[PDB]
Order: sequence, then structure tokens, then C-alpha cells
Amino acid sequence: YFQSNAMAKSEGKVNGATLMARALQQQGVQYMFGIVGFPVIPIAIAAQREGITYIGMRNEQSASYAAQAASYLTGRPQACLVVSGPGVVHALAGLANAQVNCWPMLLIGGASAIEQNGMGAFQEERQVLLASPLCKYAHQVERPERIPYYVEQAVRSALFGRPGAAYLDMPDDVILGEVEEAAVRPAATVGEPPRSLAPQENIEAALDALQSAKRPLVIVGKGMAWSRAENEVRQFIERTRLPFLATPMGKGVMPDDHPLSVGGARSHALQEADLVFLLGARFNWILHFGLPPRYSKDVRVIQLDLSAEEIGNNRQAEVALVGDGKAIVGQLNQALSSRQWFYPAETPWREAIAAKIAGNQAAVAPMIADNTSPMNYYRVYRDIAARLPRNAIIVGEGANTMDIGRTQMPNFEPRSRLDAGSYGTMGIGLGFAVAAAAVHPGRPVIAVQGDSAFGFSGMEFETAARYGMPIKVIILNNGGIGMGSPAPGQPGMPHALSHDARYERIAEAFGGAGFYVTDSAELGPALDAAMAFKGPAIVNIKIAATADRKPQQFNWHG
Amino acid sequence: YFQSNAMAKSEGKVNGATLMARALQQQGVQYMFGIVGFPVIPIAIAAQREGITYIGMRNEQSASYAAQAASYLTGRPQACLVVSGPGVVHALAGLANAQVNCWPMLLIGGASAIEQNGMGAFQEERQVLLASPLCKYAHQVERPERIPYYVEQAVRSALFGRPGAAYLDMPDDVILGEVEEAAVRPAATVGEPPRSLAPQENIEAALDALQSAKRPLVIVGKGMAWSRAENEVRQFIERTRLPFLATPMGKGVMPDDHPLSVGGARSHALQEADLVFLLGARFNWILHFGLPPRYSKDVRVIQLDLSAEEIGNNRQAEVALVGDGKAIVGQLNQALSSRQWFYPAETPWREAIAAKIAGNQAAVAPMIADNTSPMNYYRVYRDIAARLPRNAIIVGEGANTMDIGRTQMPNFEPRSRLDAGSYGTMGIGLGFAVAAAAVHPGRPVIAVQGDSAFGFSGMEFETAARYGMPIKVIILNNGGIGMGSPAPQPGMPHALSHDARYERIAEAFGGAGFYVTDSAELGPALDAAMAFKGPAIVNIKIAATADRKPQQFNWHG
Amino acid sequence: YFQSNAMAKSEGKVNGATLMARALQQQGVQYMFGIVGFPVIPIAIAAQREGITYIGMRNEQSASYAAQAASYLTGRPQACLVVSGPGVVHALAGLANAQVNCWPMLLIGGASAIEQNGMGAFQEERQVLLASPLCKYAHQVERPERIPYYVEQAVRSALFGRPGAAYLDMPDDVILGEVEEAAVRPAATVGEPPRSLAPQENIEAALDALQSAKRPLVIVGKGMAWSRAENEVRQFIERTRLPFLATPMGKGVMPDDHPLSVGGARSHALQEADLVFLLGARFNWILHFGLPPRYSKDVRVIQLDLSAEEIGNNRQAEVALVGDGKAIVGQLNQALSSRQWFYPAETPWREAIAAKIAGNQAAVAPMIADNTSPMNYYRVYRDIAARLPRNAIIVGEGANTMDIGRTQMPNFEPRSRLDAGSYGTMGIGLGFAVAAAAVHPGRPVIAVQGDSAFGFSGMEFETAARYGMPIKVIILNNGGIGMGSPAPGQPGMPHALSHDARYERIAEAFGGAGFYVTDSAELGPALDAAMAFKGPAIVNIKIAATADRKPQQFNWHG
Ligand SMILES: C[C@@H](O)C(=O)SCCNC(=O)CCNC(=O)[C@H](O)C(C)(C)COP(=O)(O)OP(=O)(O)OC[C@H]1O[C@@H](n2cnc3c(N)ncnc32)[C@H](O)[C@@H]1OP(=O)(O)O
Ligand SMILES: C[C@@H](O)C(=O)SCCNC(=O)CCNC(=O)[C@H](O)C(C)(C)COP(=O)(O)OP(=O)(O)OC[C@H]1O[C@@H](n2cnc3c(N)ncnc32)[C@H](O)[C@@H]1OP(=O)(O)O
Ligand SMILES: CC1=C(CCOP(=O)(O)OP(=O)(O)O)SC(O)N1Cc1cnc(C)nc1N
Ligand SMILES: CC1=C(CCOP(=O)(O)OP(=O)(O)O)SC(O)N1Cc1cnc(C)nc1N
Ligand SMILES: CC1=C(CCOP(=O)(O)OP(=O)(O)O)SC(O)N1Cc1cnc(C)nc1N
Ligand SMILES: Nc1ncnc2c1ncn2[C@@H]1O[C@H](COP(=O)(O)OP(=O)(O)O)[C@@H](O)[C@H]1O
Ligand SMILES: Nc1ncnc2c1ncn2[C@@H]1O[C@H](COP(=O)(O)OP(=O)(O)O)[C@@H](O)[C@H]1O
Ligand SMILES: Nc1ncnc2c1ncn2[C@@H]1O[C@H](COP(=O)(O)OP(=O)(O)O)[C@@H](O)[C@H]1O
Ligand SMILES: [Cl-]
Ligand SMILES: [Cl-]
Ligand SMILES: [Mg+2]
Ligand SMILES: [Mg+2]
Ligand SMILES: [Mg+2]
Repeated sequence: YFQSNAMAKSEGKVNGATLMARALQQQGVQYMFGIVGFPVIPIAIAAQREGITYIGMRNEQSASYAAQAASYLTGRPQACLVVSGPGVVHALAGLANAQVNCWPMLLIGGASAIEQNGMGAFQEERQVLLASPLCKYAHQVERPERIPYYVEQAVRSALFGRPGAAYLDMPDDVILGEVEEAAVRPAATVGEPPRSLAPQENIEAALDALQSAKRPLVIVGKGMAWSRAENEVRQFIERTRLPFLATPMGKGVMPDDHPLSVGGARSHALQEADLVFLLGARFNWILHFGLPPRYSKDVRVIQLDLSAEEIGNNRQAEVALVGDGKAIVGQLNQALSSRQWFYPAETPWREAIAAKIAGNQAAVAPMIADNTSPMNYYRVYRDIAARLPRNAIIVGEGANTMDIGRTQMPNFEPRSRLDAGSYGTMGIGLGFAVAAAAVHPGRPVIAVQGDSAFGFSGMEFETAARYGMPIKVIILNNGGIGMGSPAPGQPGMPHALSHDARYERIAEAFGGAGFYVTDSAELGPALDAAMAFKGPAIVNIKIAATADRKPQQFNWHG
Repeated sequence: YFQSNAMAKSEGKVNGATLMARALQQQGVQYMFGIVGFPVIPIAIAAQREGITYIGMRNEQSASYAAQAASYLTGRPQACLVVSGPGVVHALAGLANAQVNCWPMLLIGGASAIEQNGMGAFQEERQVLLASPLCKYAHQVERPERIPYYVEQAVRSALFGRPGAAYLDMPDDVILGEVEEAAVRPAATVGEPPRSLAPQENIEAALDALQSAKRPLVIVGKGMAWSRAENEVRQFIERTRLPFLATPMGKGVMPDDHPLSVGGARSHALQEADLVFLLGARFNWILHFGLPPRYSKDVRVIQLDLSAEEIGNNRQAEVALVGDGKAIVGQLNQALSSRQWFYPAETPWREAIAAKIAGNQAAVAPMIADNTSPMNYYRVYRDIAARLPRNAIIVGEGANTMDIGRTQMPNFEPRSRLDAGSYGTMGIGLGFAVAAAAVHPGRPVIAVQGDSAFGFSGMEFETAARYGMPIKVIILNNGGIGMGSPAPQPGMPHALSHDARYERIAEAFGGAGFYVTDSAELGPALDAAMAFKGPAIVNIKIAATADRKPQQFNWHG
Repeated sequence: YFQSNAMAKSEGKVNGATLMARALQQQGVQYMFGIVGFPVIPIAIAAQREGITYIGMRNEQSASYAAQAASYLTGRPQACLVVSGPGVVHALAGLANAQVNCWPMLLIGGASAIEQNGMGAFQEERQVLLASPLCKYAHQVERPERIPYYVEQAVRSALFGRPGAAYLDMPDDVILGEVEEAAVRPAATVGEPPRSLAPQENIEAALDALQSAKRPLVIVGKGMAWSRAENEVRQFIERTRLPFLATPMGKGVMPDDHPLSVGGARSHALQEADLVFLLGARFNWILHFGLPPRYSKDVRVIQLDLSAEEIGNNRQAEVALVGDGKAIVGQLNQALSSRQWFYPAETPWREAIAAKIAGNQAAVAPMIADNTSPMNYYRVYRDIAARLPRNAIIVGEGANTMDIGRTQMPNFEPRSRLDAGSYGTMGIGLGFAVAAAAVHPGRPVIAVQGDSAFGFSGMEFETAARYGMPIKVIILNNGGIGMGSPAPGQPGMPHALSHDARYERIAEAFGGAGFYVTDSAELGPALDAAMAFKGPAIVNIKIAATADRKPQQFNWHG
């Protein structure tokens, strides 16, 4: 009818939803995760018309988590789309997690019409006010002709400097409001984030300090992965022959099988190093604040970070390298060519690191070899690690499940491990997996979660099936939070869940493949069948209720 | 060993977790929904030792929704317990919903140790700052000896006046910090919320206005359900013979089968009334702001609300009745004893209401009787409504599923319907159902959700199974958000999985699962699900294009 | 007497007030402006014991403005000390002004005792929450032993990166609480803010663009004055021969009498430039957003700013130079030597600039020479400018008084003009003057305020007299806000004040010298006497009610 090409069409006007979609596409947004509804249905449809991939989720929580993981994987702010009111409130989880991890993110939240403000409109809410404490940038788009301006400013703010979350509030009457095409002020395309360099004397001072250290340690954080500095870091470590330690999501910047990794002697390396070189890593709880009882009280610090305000937190920095990871390590490699220095091939430090790695390997070897059922964590990961392709993207989530999987699942390329992060968040699991499968559909995506962690976002398995994402979900079920629990007229323990739950049947609700494992003899065949199945799958593994990690001198939290 | 009763034990000291547990119990907290972890594990354990019922959920979203539902059902603030950092941020969902619905709740969020503030500690976060815009009350507990003070003040703030959410921040070193039991200052027990009355002239002016109206309408909102005013409201309606309209969760304050209800002629009643008596209901979007095009421009308003600031919002109130719903309607009943007036037995207003009711009944009658498969919404509810016990607690969630279920599922007692509420929230479904099953285990609990709504909180079925809650989950699956979609070109943003076998989720956790696609299967499946001694899911594949009855006005406008 | 040295004393403990004083002194805080009272009296007393200069003001509003001006003048965060409750709320003015100008400052606010929280204590308030939106950093000090930690972190957060305000909340029980001196954990001394450099290809790209421009313009902002980049900028301008425009408080980075200044042809220079080089200046309202109708639609931008997120705001930047102004201009000077280029001595661009300067000079020449009484603004500034020493510190505040004074009072060294700034704030006048008199007591401090501006902070004249600060306050009184008003059965107009007010008698209330000027013949002798008076002085000049600035093609705001 009105879709006949023979009829006269106005064709001069454009509405806010369309301008938003074009601006997002211009600014490099390729993925949009969310849940539609009033008033954002036109936004999702217009985004699809511009070629943006829209992924409809089952909860805004996972959608806001998927958005920032896709941002991390692409190096580019990607979008989360939620409805007014509780849509935005649900998505506050992702804003908080993206702020704490320094990951970019664009949350687009619908709002009730401006003309109804004050009246008690449907899902009326002070949305910019609620989001502001968790965002680098948060603003309401008051008029549709200003959409290109706001999308450019929001993307730029989220991407430049220390990355973080941006929020755009889209009222209903702005989404549907129309303006003349020829009257809309265009906006420039946001390019690559600016890279800054360190002063030359800071470069030379860092090398001076490295040459003088008896027990140096390089710590590779996920700031280097975000900076895409892996080439420069690998050259720097190879030329200096310096021992290095990867952070949880810094794994892969250096290959985990590199002979200079101290990952198997982590506590001794932190305890005994006289100099620590922080590469895109913070002295927060992940690295135990750089302070006793985990470090020498007199540890010297070279700190490379883009955030000037981060320099010297908790432990003073002897040499500060403020700027971009890739750029500054490039400076170090250039300055190394004039020094002709490397850490000597034989030092007591190297011998102590090697002895500790072998001691820790012998401590967990019987647990890895133990075929008895119900299985311990290390036995389970023996079969899992042996079936992980070298280009896989690993999502890990839980307490023991995640921590033990971190040391038992090596990464050989950067940006290939996504876990609970600097916020210790449960609920990122399947959202991260959906984002990884959307961004890199040619690579296998394996999520290894505990039974508690799986419950936070397990409904998103339907999302993966609906979009043909062959995500492999492996659940390590001990029947509780961190540990199992003997079944109780006493009430159930607060940490207890269901040890006999058949989570794999959730995969069969949505056309995926489900596998249940209780004996070690079943694990191999089940994992083989799950990996070969052309589609998403769940392997539910009932592990020992009392299985625990390797004993250590220090508690992880302390 | 150290627990041998022969061993000398020092018993003088108590820590913050135990103080928190004793204070919550003293203040009437019987239910605590949450997810444990650093640092709140001692709090949940201590709560159970005091006899508090701890319910471990699967997401803090549902835990915060369950807490406010339990508060609405019990009449006292109930607790939601979450870990530091993302635990609180996940729980902000429930604070906002409780704020908007004027429902109390107490959120107890753990926090990182005070002595590590600034260091980038595990899950360090400005938690009070984040929660403050969503709460009536939000404060950190800085020392464990002040826990009785803060619990009393938080519960009192949540419960008294216009109810709302309260937040208490519990740092790790306060939870584990010890004090001498004899040195802790006790706190008074928070009693019932104060009830206030209206001036006598306002009472008389309200009754004078009722006598003068040609087309009066009483609107009964959930503020009367919160106020426990059902006895007084029923006496008021039976005395005055006035037509009434229930709001969505005001259903049941008056029985939905009462002959004075105008529910089946709702649009006509709002449009043509010359006087509206608001009982604990707002002129917000749920009542279309009391303005055109849904009301007469000159509609006269009697407004009963506890909140003085709410009086006259959008539409001016000719008579204001600021105070408690139960006390004020009691005043009206007492003042009516001196008047011979009642709304007459036969008026053109009654005839117009009755005719419009019959017209809407005949408009939906063919759909209710249509046994065509895949079924429409009204046909599905024909079998559901015939099997709902009259004392059931009904949870409704979705768009078409919820709105059509609102008209097809009558409630005969108050506080027995829990739905998306004033915030239009998807995600409250199984959290509300778990709350209802915990508070009223002797009553049946039936949640009717759309397929989209179920996806928000479906994992909480494991919670119901783990606690032996025989919740009956009925899913109306059209394969999308509000309506279905043809199979795919990428999938439509609103599309879900029409062929999904959601009922197998019940079988993951020991419940009964039922799949219905034909009308002949619906009856036997509902029979078996209601009779099964445990939780159950009935997954009904409905027509992808089934819709609600056509109306003159869109619900939103 | 308990003060006799013969008596045994404890000496082993220290309270929070003393730890705060020692930490502030260690971190380079030399000046503390505030008003004492519960609970901060011990803090100011302890600060004086460590040698910190305490300045007791008459309103926290001016104290908070003084602290940030002293921070700008010293290059390090200086302190404002206020009481609980309304003391902090009064001081929010300074936090907002410091945020908008990117100036550092440390606000120290007392709080009611922690043990009384919730009870309705005296001046109990959510002080961190109120201050947080206006601060880079805001935190409460919960225990006295962590004071060194928080002071270090607050000073560093205010000073590093883009500077801004930091707030520390000091409860009464923390101020008076005692700890063992040997158990207090020390904190490192905050050094100079880190400097970052631009990548070399960006440096060369900037020089390439400069060589290609037909009508280039360098804009020198107060970011270069903060960065102490004046010598690098002066070398760059001398070697490139580029015309330059100074921003309001950028005046002095280049001397105002420099022949390359386009200040006398500002509108034409911005309108016609084909390339603009922003040096530590933003495209905000002060530079008219870098957009039409004040700029060419195709103007090319080289942008030097420390804040990566600011790059490309309103007008896209062709070359981004993210880093420190001093460091990056140093790179440009070094890279300039590799080439053989300067902007030619004879171009149509230079002729157009010189013609507009001469035209604008001839437009105001009659007003400057007009001895008519009541005097116009330009006539008043003829006598003021002739008596301003070349090393003076000038404070300007008002509308016409400030804007006309900006062009009539040249500065020849940087950081010597303090005015309403990027926030357009009235109320900074005597607070800025007191700060300048405290930081540079060996230099003359002259504040030229309109009559409305003086009323905001005029009581601080007592502060100047109490501390022996010979501040010279010159008031231009037209009897209203922006303009005069005829005498009023009619109420006074909202902008009207008192044209016949004798503000100079305020000086005689506090021991200063007051001078009243109505005729041009009195102006010179009055200024001579005020400048020679060995103390603070007020010269109250009753100017014409309808005196105005020279007409322009565009309104300053637009
Ligand atoms: C789609 C997706 O992207 C979304 O973003 S959605 C967002 C989620 N959405 C919500 O959160 C909205 C919740 N929505 C509401 O809260 C209600 O919608 C209101 C706002 C209160 C309006 O109310 P309401 O207009 O819907 O009225 P009600 O539901 O009571 O009844 C309907 C018609 O059935 C007639 N009727 C009643 N009873 C019987 C009977 N027994 N037999 C025959 N007919 C009957 C009655 O008379 C009327 O017909 P009428 O009188 O107008 O001709
Ligand atoms: C409503 C009222 O109550 C208020 O609420 S107020 C609020 C308080 N308000 C503020 O907070 C804003 C302060 N305002 C500014 O920040 C400036 O306003 C800008 C925004 C930077 C624009 O700048 P500007 O347009 O004012 O230009 P500038 O002041 O530099 O010079 C003026 C004209 O004099 C020419 N000129 C310069 N030097 C000489 C000389 N030596 N001889 C002869 N002529 C000269 C120059 O060329 C130009 O003339 P043009 O080129 O346009 O023809
Ligand atoms: C529940 C929970 C965990 C599960 C461990 O149990 P799971 O079965 O997943 O793994 P297990 O250790 O192999 O048994 S960790 C944790 O910190 N936490 C608290 C926690 C709760 N909520 C949020 C949002 N973030 C959290 N961080
Ligand atoms: C998804 C969604 C709905 C489901 C309708 O689809 P469902 O299958 O549940 O029911 P149907 O109508 O029978 O098909 S309603 C709605 O407002 N909304 C948007 C919505 C999204 N997120 C949140 C927190 N609140 C919302 N309100
Ligand atoms: C009153 C006022 C001004 C005085 C001009 O009158 P004044 O006698 O000082 O100078 P005149 O122009 O020579 O007469 S400017 C201005 O923006 N403003 C509004 C103004 C008010 N309050 C604050 C905090 N900031 C402001 N910016
Ligand atoms: N391009 C970049 N170059 C260098 N550092 C960066 C860059 N982007 C972000 N960073 C910094 O990297 C740090 C990441 O630290 P963190 O998340 O604690 O690492 P990890 O958790 O791996 O130890 C942040 O402090 C952030 O400021
Ligand atoms: N005890 C009480 N007595 C009277 N009114 C109350 C009481 N408690 C709450 N209210 C009011 O009841 C109203 C509920 O309105 P609303 O949630 O819009 O109801 P509905 O959704 O049923 O229309 C709120 O405005 C609240 O102030
Ligand atoms: N050390 C520094 N080097 C370079 N730029 C800086 C430095 N410190 C601050 N800046 C920048 O200087 C800019 C000041 O701009 P603005 O206050 O608008 O100047 P003006 O008002 O003089 O135009 C801010 O954007 C700030 O980020
Ligand atoms: Cl019961
Ligand atoms: Cl000096
Ligand atoms: Mg577990
Ligand atoms: Mg549906
Ligand atoms: Mg004036």
C-alpha cells in the first residue's frame, strides 16, 4: 500500500531512532545487547536497518555485561539498550562493573516523554541522576537534532583517557520526534584513542632501576591487553629476559607457556622481589596493594599506567611512566637498543623461582592424577584443559571453579579470558560468553562456571541458542557457594544449593545438547561430544562437595 | 572439643553479625532473602540462629524483589541480604521498585573493611551514595555497638509514614567486630505505623460531595490493601451502595465478584463519572492522571492519601483526606450513621454501567469459548481461572499475559495479587512467588508469566524446589515480547523462541513439567500441575498473534 | 602548671589534628584559608604549629575561592578549612569554581562525631555526598591513623592529571582521637605532577599543518600558565613568528605588549583563521565553541590539552596533542629545528590583523582621552593602567568593569591575572586578592571590581587589614549590575544598586585608606595616594551610569 514505489513519499524527514542508529554505526558500534519495550523498540529496529547486530537478552543485567565485554574485545564502545525505569536500574550493574575494570561502554536507556515529567508517567525516573555515579559520561538527549553531537561526545568520553561507561538518556518524544534530514548537524567520527608517551628521562630511569635490581619482576595487567601492547610486551620480555607474572585477565599478553612466567611461583615472586614493574596493572586487591605481608616493605616500583592519579597508590612509585602501554613499552624497547643490557641467565632469583614452580607442580600433581569419583577440581580441569583449542575464548566465573580454572587453563593470546574481574562480579558469565560469540563467531567460546555462578545468568543460554551461538557451558557443581553442604528438621545452610541438580536439562529446553557427568570415566566422552556438537551445550559435572584449591601461605583476600 | 560443655568458655562478648540478627528479630524481621559471600555469611548464619527464615536466591535482583513482596504481605519490613559491591548494585533494582510502589523493605549490604577504604579493596564501593536516591533511609553502621540503634531507625523509617526502602551498610570489620553484651545500648521495638485522621469538616464535606454526585465512583487502590483497611472499605461500600473500581493490585480489597464492581466497564466509568473518590490510589499513569481524554474535564475528586504532598497531583482535589486509609474510612462510616443517604437503587448511572458490563462480556465471550489451537489468551485463562483456589496468591507478569490475566483472574481477599506494579517491572515474577510461598505456605501460589517475563527470573525455580515451595508456574509462550514473530534476515528484536520447552527447567530441579499446545491438553495438564506435591511449570504455546480485547484507548496513551 | 619542663610527660601519643597538620606540611600545603569553630579549631592551631600560614576569613565562600587561587599561584593544592554542616555547604562554591577552571584545591571540612550519626547531631550532614559531584576526590577520614594516607591520596588526586578539587571529611572524634606516634604509617611525599609527551608523528603532523596554513592563529590558554610553559611557548612563538591570541587568564604567558599579539583584532582573527592551534585552552564559551558564527566552518584545529576526553569537543581536531603543555611545546621546539620554516614576515594575513588593530585602537581612542565627568570606563582605566607596576597581580571582577579592564590592563608575566574565570563567578574578588597577597607579599596586588562585584566579598577587606596585606581595591561604581539606573510609587529596578554609595568608608572601618572620586581631576591623585599608602586601600570611583564597552560585531555570549 504505502510501500508501493509508484506513490509519492515525503522522504525529507528523519526521526530520533534513525539518527541514533546512524550515529552509532558511524561511531563504530557494531553490537547492541538489550531487551526491547517502550520506548526503545524503534531504536533496535533502526539499528538493525543500519547493519548493527542486535542481540535480545533475557535480563538487562547480562545485556549490560555483554556490552562491556564486546567493548573490551573490539577495542571500541559497544551498546546496551534498555527500557525506561527498571530497564536502566537493572543495567546499573554493568555500568558499575565497567567503571571498576576501566572498560568502555555505551548504555542507551529509554525515558518517558518529557512532556509528562512530574505527572507520574509510566516508568518515569531520574535516570541520569542514578547512572551518574557509575559513569564517566551521562546525559539526556533533549532534542533529536542533537543526537549526532551526543553520540559522538558519549563514545569519545567512554573511549578516550581511562575508559569507562557512558550513558545516554533517550526520551520517548525524542526517539519519535522528527527533524529535516538536511538540517541535522553532522558529527565527526571518533578515531583511535590518543596515545601518550613518557619523558625520556623517565624511560632511562626505569632502565637504570631494572639494571640495579637483584630480584626484578614484571607484572603484566589487562591494561596492556586493552592497549593492544602484546607485540611490544613480548619483545621487551624477550630482550630483557625478565621474569614476569600475568594478572588474571592479563593472561595471554605473554603466552602462558613462556618459560619466563612465574605464574607457578606467584606468592614467592611477590614476596621476594626487590623491584616490581607494573604494566597496566593496579596495586589494588588483585595484587594485594603492593604492601606487606605480600611484598617486601622496601619494594621498588616502576609503574606504567595511563591514569596519572593512579601513580603511587598504596605503594610509592620510584619511576612513573604515565601514558599508553603500547607507546611507552615501545620507548623502552628503543632505549634498550642503546643499553645492550639483559637480566643475566643465571641468578639466585631464577633458581629460587624455578624451585618454587617445581614445588607447586608436585603439590597439585596427585590431585590432577586422582581418578576417583566424585572428582576434585584439578582432575576435572585435566580433561577440560586438554580439549581447549589454542584460539579459544575462556569465560570463567565462580570461586574455586574460577580461581582453579585460572591456573589450569592457559591462554596463549591476549583478550581471550573474561572473568569476574576487578569487581569480583557473579553474573557476568553467559553475558560475556554471548558477547564473545557475537564478536568472534569463528573462535570457540567455552564458559566454565560454578553452580552458583551459572544460576545468575543461566537463562541467557536461550539467547545463545536463538542466535546460533555454539557456546560450551561447563558447570562444576559442588552444590553450594564455594563449597558443598551435607543435606540437613534443620534449615538449609545459607551457602547450600542443589548438588543433584540437572542443570544440563536447561540446554534441552532450548534445543542445545545436555551432558551429565558424575564419574571420571564419563568426563572425556562428554566433553568430546559437547565440543563436537554443532550448537550450544551444557556439561553438568557433579564434583566432590569438599573439593578445594591448593593450600597456600596466604588467603586470597587476607 | 572447644564446644565441650565441660570447657570453660568466655560468654561476655558478641559480634556485629549476632547483634544484627537479634535486632532484626526484635524488630519483626522474619524473612531474609539474599545470596551469601564476603562479607555477609556470618549475618545469614546468625539470622537463622535467631529463628529468622533465610532464603538463598539465585540473583540479588529477585532477592530484592522478594523482600519487598514479603514486606507487603507481612505488613512489616523484611530483609534482603547482599554482598559488597555488585551485590548491592544488583539489589538497586528492588529499592527502586519499592520506592515507586510505596512498599517497605530493608536492604542489608555488606561492605569492605573500613580500614581498607581508599586502597582499592575487594568490592570497595560508595554503596550508601548509590542507594540514597532510591531510599527513604540509607546509612552505614560504623561501629557494632550502634547496630540496635540503626536497625530500629531503619525499620521505623521504612515502615512509618509513606513506606519505602531502607538501606544499612555493614562493613566487614563491623560484622566481625566484638563488643561486650552488657555494654550494648538496647533499642525500643518498632510498633505499628501511626494512623492519622482527617478533620471533621473534611469528613462531612466528603459525604456532602458524595450525596450531590449524579455519577459517583469509588476507586480502591493498593494503599488500602497496605493499610489493612479492607474491613472498613467493605462496610463503606455495603453502606453507601456506591459503584467501585479496583486498581490492579487493589483487587481483592473488595471481592472482585461483588455486584457493585465496575471492573467490566472501566473505561466508561472513568470517562463519565462526575465525582471520583480515590482511596489509596494515585492519579499516575495507572489511573491515567485523572485528566482528559480518560476523565471529564470537571471531574470532582475526593482524595484519601497518607501523603499530603500527593493531594491534588495532576487533578485538583475538591475534598482532601490526608491520613491513614483504615482510620479515615472508619471516620466516614461513623459519620454515615447520622445520614439517611445512600446511593439509590436505580439511577441512569447504574443502568449505563450494567449495559457496558454486558457489552464487554459479549465482546470477549467468543474468544473465551474458542477452542481453536493454538489458543488465544482468553481461552487459556478459561481453564486457568476455573482451577484457581479462592484463597490463592496470584503473581502476574508480562504484557498481554499480565493485562488479560488481570481481568480473567478474580481476587476475593486483599493482598493476594502481586504484579508488575507502579514501575511496570519485568523480573519480579518468581521473586514475588518465592516471597508469597515463604510468608503463606498454607496457601496456593500461582504465577502466570509470559515467556519474556519468565526469562528474567526463571532460575529462581531452583530456589522454590530447594525450599519445598509448591509454586505453580504457568507460562503463556507466544515466542516474543508482547507478541510472536515469524521465523527469520536477522531475528526481530522482540522475538524469542516460540518452540522453547521451558517446562524442562522444572525437571532440572525435581519439579513437574508440562507442555501444552492443543486445547484438549490444557485441562489435564493444569489438573496434574495443581495436584503435584511440589513446584511445577506448565508451558503453554499460544497463538503468536493473540491479543487483548480492542479498546477505545491505549493503556499508555 | 603541667607546662613546667621538670614534670614527667607522656609524649608518646598524637591526635588527628596534629597528624593532619604534619601531613599537610609534608605534602607542600603552605596556606590554609578558613573560618574556625566546632570541630576544626585544633586543626588550624596545629597547622600554625607546623608553620602553615592560617588566614581567617569572613565567609567560607571567599575562603574556598582563596584556596584555589593560592593553588594556581603556587602550583600545589592549598587548603580551605571549614566547620561542619553549613561551613561545608558555604564552601561548595569554591569546589564548583575549582572544578570548572581545572584548578587544584583541598577542602578540609570538619564533621560531627561518628558515634552520634543518626541522632540529629549538631551540624550533622551528608558532607561527602554533597561535595562529591564537585570533586575529583572526596572521602571521609574514618580513623586518625589513616590521616597520612588520605592526605597523600587527596593531594595527589587534586594535583595529578587534569587538576581539580579534593575534599577530606574530618569527624570530631577523628580530630581529637589519639594514636601511638610510632604506629602511624607514613606516606610518601607527592612530587611534581607527571608530564606526558605526544607521539612523534603527531608532533610532525602539527608542524606540517602549521606550514600549510594561510591564516594561522595560536591561542594561548591558562592551561599553559598552570603548566609553567611560558618559556617554551615564548621560544615557539618567537621562532615560528605565528600570530597569537591570549585567553583572559592566559594573558601574560606571552607578554601583552608582544608585537605578534592579535588581542586588538580578536573577532577578525577568530573569524578568518584557516587554522587554530589551541594551547591549553578549551573550545567552550570563552572561545565561542570554535564554531560559526565566530569561526570559519572549515577551520582546522591543532589541539594541545592534557585531557584526552577534551580533544575534538564542539569542533573536530585535525591534530591531537594529548599531554603536558610544557613537555609538548618542548617537543615542538626541538622538531622545529629539523625544518627551515617560520611564518613569513609579509602576508595578507599580517596586513589584515594590523589594520584591524589600528581600527580598534582608533575606535576607543576618543573614549580614553575624554576627561568628561562622570568618567567612562576607558577614561578611568587610562589612569589605572598608567599606575600599574609591570609585576603587579591583577584581580578583575564585574561585567563591564572586568571585560573592559581585561583589554586595558596588560599583563607581562604569566599567572598575574585572576578574574571570574570559566564559571563567570562573582564573589572571587577579595578572596583572590587575599590569596595573591599571601602567596606573593613582595608584589603589588590590585583588584578592580564593579560595585556589584565588590558587594559579594567586600567584608574580606577586614581580613586583608588584619594580616597587613596592602591590597589596592579600586571600585568602579555605576550604581548597578552591568549598568546604572535612574532613581525610582515605583520600586527599584532589579539590577539597581547605590550610585551614591561610599564604599571607601568600609576601608576606614578597618584601618585602611579610603578615597572617593567623582571628577577626572581627582582620579590621578587618589590612585597615587592609595598606591603609596602603606596598607590596604579602597578607591571608590563614581562612573557614568550609562558607560559601556566599545561596540562589537558579536555579543560576548551570543
Ligand atoms: C508491550 C511491551 O512492549 C510493554 O512495554 S508493556 C509494559 C508493561 N505494562 C504494564 O505494566 C501495564 C500494566 N497495565 C495496567 O496497569 C492497565 O493496563 C492500566 C494502565 C491500569 C489500564 O487499565 P486497562 O485499560 O487495561 O483496564 P483493565 O485491564 O482493567 O480491563 C481491560 C478491558 O477489559 C474490560 N473488562 C474488565 N473485566 C472484564 C470482564 N470480566 N469481562 C469482560 N471485560 C472486562 C474493561 O472494562 C476494559 O475494557 P474497556 O472498559 O476499556 O472497554
Ligand atoms: C549579563 C551580564 O550582567 C553578565 O552576566 S556578565 C557575566 C560575567 N561575564 C563573564 O564572565 C564573561 C567575561 N567575558 C569574556 O570572557 C570575554 O567577553 C570573552 C567571552 C572571552 C569574549 O571576548 P571579547 O569579545 O570580550 O574580546 P576582548 O575582551 O578580548 O576584547 C574586546 C574588544 O576590544 C578589542 N581590543 C582588545 N584589546 C584592545 C586594545 N588594546 N585596544 C583597542 N581594542 C582592543 C578586541 O579586538 C575586541 O573587539 P572586536 O575584535 O570583537 O571588535
Ligand atoms: C555467590 C558468590 C560466589 C559463587 C561461588 O560458588 P560457585 O558454585 O560459583 O563456585 P565454587 O567455588 O566452585 O562452588 S563467589 C562470590 O564472590 N559470590 C558472592 C557474590 C554474590 N553476588 C554477586 C553479584 N557477586 C558476588 N561476588
Ligand atoms: C520485556 C517486557 C515485557 C515482556 C512482554 O512479553 P511476555 O512474553 O512476558 O508477555 P506477552 O505480552 O504475553 O508476550 S513487558 C515490558 O514492559 N517489557 C519491557 C521491560 C524490560 N525490562 C524491564 C525491567 N521491564 C520492562 N517492563
Ligand atoms: C551580579 C553579576 C555581575 C555584576 C556586574 O556589575 P558590576 O557592578 O560588578 O560591574 P559593571 O558591569 O561595571 O557594573 S556580572 C554577573 O554575571 N552577575 C551575575 C552573577 C551573580 N552571582 C554570581 C555568583 N555570579 C554571577 N555571574
Ligand atoms: N591504553 C592504556 N595504556 C596503559 N594503561 C592503561 C590503558 N588503558 C587503561 N590503562 C590502565 O590499566 C589499568 C588496569 O588495571 P587493572 O584492571 O587493575 O589490571 P589487572 O586487573 O589486570 O591487574 C588501569 O589502572 C587503567 O588506568
Ligand atoms: N496507610 C495508608 N493510608 C492511606 N494511604 C496510604 C497508606 N499507605 C500508603 N498510602 C498511599 O497509597 C498510595 C498508593 O498509590 P498507588 O501505588 O498508585 O496505588 P494503585 O497502583 O493501586 O493505584 C500511595 O500514594 C501512598 O501514599
Ligand atoms: N599541565 C597541563 N598541560 C596541558 N594542558 C593542561 C595542563 N593542565 C590543565 N590543562 C588543560 O588546560 C585547559 C584549560 O582550558 P580553559 O580553562 O578553558 O583555558 P582558558 O579559559 O584560558 O581558555 C583544560 O582543558 C585542562 O585540561
Ligand atoms: Cl499460611
Ligand atoms: Cl613575593
Ligand atoms: Mg559451587
Ligand atoms: Mg510473550
Ligand atoms: Mg556596576
